[PDB]
Amino acid sequence: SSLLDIIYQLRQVPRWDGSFQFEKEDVSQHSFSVIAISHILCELKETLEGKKINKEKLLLYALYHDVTEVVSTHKNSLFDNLPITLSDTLSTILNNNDLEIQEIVEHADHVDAYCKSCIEVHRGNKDFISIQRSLGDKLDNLTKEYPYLKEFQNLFLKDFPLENKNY
Amino acid sequence: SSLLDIIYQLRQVPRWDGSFQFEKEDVSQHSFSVIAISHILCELKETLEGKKINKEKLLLYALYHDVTEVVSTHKNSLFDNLPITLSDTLSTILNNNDLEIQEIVEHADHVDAYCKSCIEVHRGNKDFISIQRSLGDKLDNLTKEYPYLKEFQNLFLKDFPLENKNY
Ligand SMILES: [Mg+2]
Ligand SMILES: [Mg+2]
Repeated sequence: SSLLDIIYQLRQVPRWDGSFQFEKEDVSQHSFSVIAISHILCELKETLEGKKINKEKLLLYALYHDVTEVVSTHKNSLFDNLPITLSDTLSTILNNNDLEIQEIVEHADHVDAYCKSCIEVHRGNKDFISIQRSLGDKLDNLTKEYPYLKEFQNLFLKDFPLENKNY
Repeated sequence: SSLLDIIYQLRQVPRWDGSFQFEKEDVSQHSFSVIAISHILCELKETLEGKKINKEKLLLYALYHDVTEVVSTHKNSLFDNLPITLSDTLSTILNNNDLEIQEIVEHADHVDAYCKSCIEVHRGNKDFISIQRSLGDKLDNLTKEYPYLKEFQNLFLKDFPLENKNY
């Protein structure tokens, strides 16, 4: 199985190609943030909409949401010699039809892109100012239709990144 | 809350300090791999030991297993303005007493360190040969006591990284 190789190969897939970055990020760093953001968004959505979401399937889907970018950058070798318990879980993630999980991860993906733009602008990267504005405007519109995104915005995105890191 | 800031700040925490690396890895890349390895190990352990493990708590624990390294490198600002649903989940991860989850993540942590050594040696880094041998010897001993680690070894660690990436 090439599954473990693909997990580490994601470090070789860059993002934001064509734009100058003070910090070049890869898909593994991006997917790490999307997992964490997906879980936070899901907890907020659970309380606001009065529900419980299966966070196992959500976190696993966010974990592999850009796994196809090892081929197409930014499916038969995965299951080779793979046991039935791993192939079933991998098939459920790869052939997901849970629209709510897809929506949360898509929102988390947009939040991460906006966070990346905030960090670059914070570093002094004027080339990301227009990217931050477009991603921020689209995010503001999403907060009008998804209350859990507005809650996330009020909790973290009002001062990001932190002025003084007092942990 | 500094939670989101800390998630991205983990990119600034290096690993393997004092050793030459062809690819300097950070804690976010490392934690991404540990999450994926923890889930794979858990599925194998479930089938071999005849059980079901709560993968939500496992994945979340692996997600934040090195979150304390934003201060100590390689707790009151986290809960500031944090809602009760997020503080409870964060407290459960930070104050975990599930010994099985801790053991799986500790094993996944050792597997990732060995995988990193394999990649560096594969790149041609002779300085990681002795590290790979020590990590490999300790892993071989663990396979004698934990059958799910031996299964993982047979599935992925016999040819890692892949000679020819045929995806
Ligand atoms: Mg993505
Ligand atoms: Mg670790």
